[PDB]
Formats: sequence, structure tokens, C-alpha cells
Amino acid sequence: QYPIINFTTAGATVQSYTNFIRAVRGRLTTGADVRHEIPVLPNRVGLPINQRFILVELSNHAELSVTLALDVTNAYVVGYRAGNSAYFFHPDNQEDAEAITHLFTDVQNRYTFAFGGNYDRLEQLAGNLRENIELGNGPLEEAISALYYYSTGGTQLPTLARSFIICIQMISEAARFQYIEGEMRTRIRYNRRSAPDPSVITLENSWGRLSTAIQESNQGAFASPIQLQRRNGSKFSVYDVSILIPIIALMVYRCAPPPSS
Repeated sequence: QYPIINFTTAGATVQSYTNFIRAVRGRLTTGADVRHEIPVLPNRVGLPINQRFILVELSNHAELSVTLALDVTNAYVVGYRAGNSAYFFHPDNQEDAEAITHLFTDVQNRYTFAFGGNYDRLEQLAGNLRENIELGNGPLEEAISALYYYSTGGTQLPTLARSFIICIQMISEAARFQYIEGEMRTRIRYNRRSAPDPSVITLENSWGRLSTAIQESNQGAFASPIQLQRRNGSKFSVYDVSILIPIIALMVYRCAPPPSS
């Protein structure tokens, strides 16, 4: 019932990845909510359960498949299915816990991890920060295998955490930020794996704040500037939504849009 988008690392190209991210964005947003040319994800408040999730079915050259479940309100990876087993991150609240009972309902083995799925927690378990975890088609290929073999004992917890970190950035972050999608396209074009630079990391860390600053802005003007980083780690100040239009593709819902004038 929930929409499924397919992607494979097997012979992936810039174009096939671009098609995939475009499809994900299309299933995440309805087109109802666009502010300063930037689409907003659906409001969690009053969102019917039959509209809450999308599924991303990842296949690889190894002929293995996993299905990630993404929450449409924030593009968050809430869990995954591999064959006979499904695994969910520890829910933040009771309504999220109920929500995930609507996912992978025919799976034989349902597990909820005792840990949450935020970067802080995942990096701790991985024993590596995002800045030291390589991204690209190769890492994603390997991540799909690692997720697939977890239930049978083939995948250690740090490798599982690492693999989540890869999937989240190459799917959810790429969906959120055209800039991050661009960085992943480059890695695919040249088949060259590399850890995310500070421009990628700071955008990921700032998604919530950027969403709020845009939505609370006075005609696009931020009350408080937001500091990002360039690829070389130097500071970049954001004062206005205008500079972000080519960078951010989707925002989390943070407030109601003010009336026009």
C-alpha cells in the first residue's frame, strides 16, 4: 500500500541515481506546500497513517535486496526489512511506535532496536564519525549487503551502524539537499568513494534550523544568520533563503506559512 521506489547500485550511473532521488522527492512531498520556491514535507499533525511512509527498495550487484522505510514528515529512515526480518530504530514517542506497526506487517520476525537512529548514536556504535565514513556507489553496494546479512550474524553492530550512516546520507540527505545529491552524483560519475567534506556535514547538521529560519523569515530574510562551512572548512554565513534555493530541495514542516501582503 505504501509507495515503493527502486534503486540498484548494480551498474548505477549519474542518470539512474538522479531518477531515483527525483522519484523519492516526488513520493515525499505532495506539492501542497512550497515556500520561497522550496517544497515543505507534510505536517505530522493530522497526517493519516496510510500516507505516513514510503519504501525504498535497494538492490545491489550481489543480487541482494533490502527495503528501507522512510517517514514522509522528515525523510527519516525509521527501519528496514531484509527477507524474513524487519528492524526498527527505537521510537522517540508512543505515536511513532504505533506508526511503525503499520510497516512490513507480513514479516515473520519484527525487532525494535534499543537504540535510536540519529547520527550521534549511529556514529557512537560505528566507532567512526561521518567525516571518516566513505560514501559512493561502492560503500552503498557494501551497505546493502551488510544490512541484508545482519539477521544471520554475518554483520557486526559497528558495520551495521556504518551501513545505516551510508544509506541515510545517500538517500535521505540527498533527497533533502540538491547540493548533497550533487556530491553523490560526482562520486558515482567517477566511481570514487570519499568521506563527506564539511559542506556536506554542516548542511546535514543544519537541516532543522535552516527549515525553521526559512519558514520564520521576514519575506525570506533571516532574523539570525546561520553559519555553514565550505568544502575547505571555512565559514559561510546564510542571511536569506535566496542563497539556499539551489542547495535545499525539501524542508521539514516547522510552522504555518504567514499570510501574504
